[PDB]
Amino acid sequence: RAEVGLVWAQSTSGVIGRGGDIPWSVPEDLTRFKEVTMGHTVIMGRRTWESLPAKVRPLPGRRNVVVSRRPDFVAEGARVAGSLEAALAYAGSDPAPWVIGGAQIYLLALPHATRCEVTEIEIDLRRDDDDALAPALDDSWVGETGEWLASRSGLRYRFHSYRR
Ligand SMILES: NC(=O)C1=CN([C@@H]2O[C@H](COP(=O)(O)OP(=O)(O)OC[C@H]3O[C@@H](n4cnc5c(N)ncnc54)[C@H](OP(=O)(O)O)[C@@H]3O)[C@@H](O)[C@H]2O)C=CC1
Ligand SMILES: CCOc1ccc(OCC)c(NCc2cnc3nc(N)nc(N)c3c2C)c1
Repeated sequence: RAEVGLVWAQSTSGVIGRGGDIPWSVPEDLTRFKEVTMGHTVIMGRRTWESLPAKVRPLPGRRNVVVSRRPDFVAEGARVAGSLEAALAYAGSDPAPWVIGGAQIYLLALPHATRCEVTEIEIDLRRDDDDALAPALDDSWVGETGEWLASRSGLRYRFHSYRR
């Protein structure tokens, strides 16, 4: 009944995070992310929660769920869950909960997911051993890809939407 989605931005090289942060600024991607997730449950790993800017934590108008192995973790204004299955239970009757990162939580959620919304960013980031990486999609997914677009930031980006 519920369609579980994943939403992320990556470099063409597959990087989603570096130094505990996102290593670009593409406002158009932030706009997309906001539009995808407004009004829905958003599920995220503990590190992603801690990486959010304090002026958007918890994310407004969304039910925030934070996944940790530590049931005692305190996340003000969010629900803490000990597994993806527990996180999805907190979504309740939300028809389209979203998993919003990071690398570890995407891999946990991927086998439950039926939708992925991906932003690809043309930025010269050579992937390093400590980088947080995007999940790889297999042949079960079918996608449509939008045109490359020029950002007001100067970078080129494009949107992909995958379903199965
Ligand atoms: N470009 C993008 O679209 C986005 C990028 N980011 C970036 O990604 C990075 C964060 O990713 P990552 O470091 O992988 O961290 P995650 O956000 O995936 O958080 C990982 C944490 O999740 C919990 N966890 C992992 N596996 C399990 C499990 N099996 N059961 C219960 N809890 C589990 C643990 O919390 P605990 O240690 O408390 O037990 C672990 O430390 C940052 O750089 C961030 O900026 C984040 C979101 C989107
Ligand atoms: C509702 C506002 O959300 C955010 C605002 C600003 C932010 O950082 C500023 C440096 C945010 N950071 C996390 C974040 C940023 N961009 C993203 N882009 C995409 N496409 N998907 C995400 N999951 C995703 C996430 C989780 C999220």
